[PDB]
Amino acid sequence: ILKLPDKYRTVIVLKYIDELSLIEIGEILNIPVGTVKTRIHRGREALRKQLRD
DNA sequence: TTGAAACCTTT
DNA sequence: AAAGGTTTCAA
Repeated sequence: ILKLPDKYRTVIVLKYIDELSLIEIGEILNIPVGTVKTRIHRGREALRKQLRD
């Protein structure tokens, strides 16, 4: 329902839709898991704020 | 305001 | 215990 930065949205699409794990999102995107956590947290809070149109 | 490990909580 | 979320830090 919302288009934000490209970084935020990628990981929410990845983990929620195909139930992509965090190590999965990482090892496949070749990026640290902590980073997956931060991208997911901020994709969420950005949806929250911009779910109120 | 990014990337990332530490650090709590949920499963 | 391991995955999932959060708070915090340095660049």
